[PDB]
Amino acid sequence: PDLPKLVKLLKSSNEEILLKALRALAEIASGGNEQIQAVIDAGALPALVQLLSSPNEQILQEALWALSNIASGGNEQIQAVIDAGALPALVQLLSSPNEQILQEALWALSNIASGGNEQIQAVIDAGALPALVQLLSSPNEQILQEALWALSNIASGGNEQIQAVIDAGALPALVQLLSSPNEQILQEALWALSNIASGGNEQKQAVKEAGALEKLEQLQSHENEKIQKEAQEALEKLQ
Repeated sequence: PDLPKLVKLLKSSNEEILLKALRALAEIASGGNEQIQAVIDAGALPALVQLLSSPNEQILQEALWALSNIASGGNEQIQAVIDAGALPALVQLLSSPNEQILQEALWALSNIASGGNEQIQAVIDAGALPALVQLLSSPNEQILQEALWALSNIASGGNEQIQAVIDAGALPALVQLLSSPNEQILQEALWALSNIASGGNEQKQAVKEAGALEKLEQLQSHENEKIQKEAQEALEKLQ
């Protein structure tokens, strides 16, 4: 196969040869879950990461594309990326001026964040809990959206898991963002809270402290039918 032979370029200096072998891994990365595993062993996980710290936008834009695909693999596959050193790197991209870089960089993070329990706990320990919370209060809606993926994903498991998001300070963050004239956010925010308020007596009470108690009550009389149902079902859970 041309898996390793293609990776060698990533290390090479020749730009023409590097770039040419910077998109390939991508097209192949998104060739199916089973294919995602082939890329890992191939030795592209680290190679791509190294590109994260590159000036050339064309290079980064690609590095994130290929990395994102692999990040959208299976539970085990995703772990491979976490055990490569792309965690303390991809996150750094979040704090970038370029819109494209931050855009793709976020996608890769969201894809990974959407892992299993053990996988999620790994992200929390890394220290990306608060770092994401701050993003919630950003002007660029594009970044704000993806920012919800991670948070939500993190609170998509056992009660304890959901706690990691509460301790960070998502309770209030969601309560504020909830008050937005945007429909994309009005739903996203809810998707998170609703998930956090789906635990036990300890998890529920934690939500009451937030403030959604109102945002959920007001939604009861919303235009959208689906949103009206989710709000009602979510409210009853609190009571």
